[PDB]
Amino acid sequence: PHKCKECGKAFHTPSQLSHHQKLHVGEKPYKCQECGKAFPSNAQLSLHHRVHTDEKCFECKECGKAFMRPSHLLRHQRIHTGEKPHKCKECGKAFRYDTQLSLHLLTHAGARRFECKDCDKVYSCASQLALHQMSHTGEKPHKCKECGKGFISDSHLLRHQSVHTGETPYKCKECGKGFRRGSELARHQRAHSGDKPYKCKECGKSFTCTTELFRHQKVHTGDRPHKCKECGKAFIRRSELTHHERSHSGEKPYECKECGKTFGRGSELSRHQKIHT
DNA sequence: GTGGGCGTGGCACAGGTAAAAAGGGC
DNA sequence: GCCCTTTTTACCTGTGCCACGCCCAC
Ligand SMILES: [Mg+2]
Ligand SMILES: [Zn+2]
Ligand SMILES: [Zn+2]
Ligand SMILES: [Zn+2]
Ligand SMILES: [Zn+2]
Ligand SMILES: [Zn+2]
Ligand SMILES: [Zn+2]
Ligand SMILES: [Zn+2]
Ligand SMILES: [Zn+2]
Ligand SMILES: [Zn+2]
Ligand SMILES: [Zn+2]
Repeated sequence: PHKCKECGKAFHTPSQLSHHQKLHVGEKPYKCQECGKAFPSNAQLSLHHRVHTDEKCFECKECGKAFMRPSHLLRHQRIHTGEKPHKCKECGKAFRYDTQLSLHLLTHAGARRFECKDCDKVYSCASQLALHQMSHTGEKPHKCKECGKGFISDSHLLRHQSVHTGETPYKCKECGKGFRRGSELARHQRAHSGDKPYKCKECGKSFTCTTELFRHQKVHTGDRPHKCKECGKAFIRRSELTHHERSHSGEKPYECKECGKTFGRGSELSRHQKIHT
């Protein structure tokens, strides 16, 4: 047939596009209790909620979000039309937002520069400079009630609550497991299909996501940051050194309940215990 | 032949800044 | 609508758990 609206990937068959559109369904757990439309975050659902309010608003037809001013909606719609109406009058490069062009202008001469007093950061307006300057005074206005940790925004504070709640709203339809982030469900669903889009130029191995590719590459790079102060051996990961440190005291903290043998790391004990079972 | 030390794979994850995107006085 | 302000999401990379393949001691 053709492609998808959300992702846009071509499809040989219609049944392939439909079995693919169903993957978006798991990524959007915030469903409107009045019309069913679903969204990846409560913030975005709240944008959609305005269509059910008697107050005027301006809905985008293509994804059901609405705004309190027509100018907001029209600017927003450029995400769908792909228009880049703000052109650098000097080098010609085109951007979707005036805010993007403003930042880009610092790369050319004569821009208005908002330089940090205390480091080499520079910004295009005072509000951005001001927000950055909080990182020098240490002010983090949004504080977590459970642990006290401070955050730059209520969004970041919201996101961090996952450590206390364990909530996993993003559900896999094939196996049922839940995830804290839609991006991890996406990665998980790539693992189901063997869809490994990130490839290592040196050996060719493919991975489902950037972080697994990145750590893998350290084997080729020799990048072993954790060094043992006692014997000088280096490792890729903090927890190998941690286990190595143990190797020095000879502490085998894992013992088999059935036969009494002891092990240095839990995955040797765990492997050992399937000999019984 | 077997089992376990060893390094690294697979996985679900946090929290930082960069970037995108919504908000608003007039 | 301009001109920013303010909020929300993307991108990045280190993390610890157990699993897996390799290999040598036994
Ligand atoms: Mg400076
Ligand atoms: Zn799609
Ligand atoms: Zn609705
Ligand atoms: Zn839209
Ligand atoms: Zn330019
Ligand atoms: Zn600074
Ligand atoms: Zn907390
Ligand atoms: Zn699954
Ligand atoms: Zn490689
Ligand atoms: Zn050592
Ligand atoms: Zn045992």
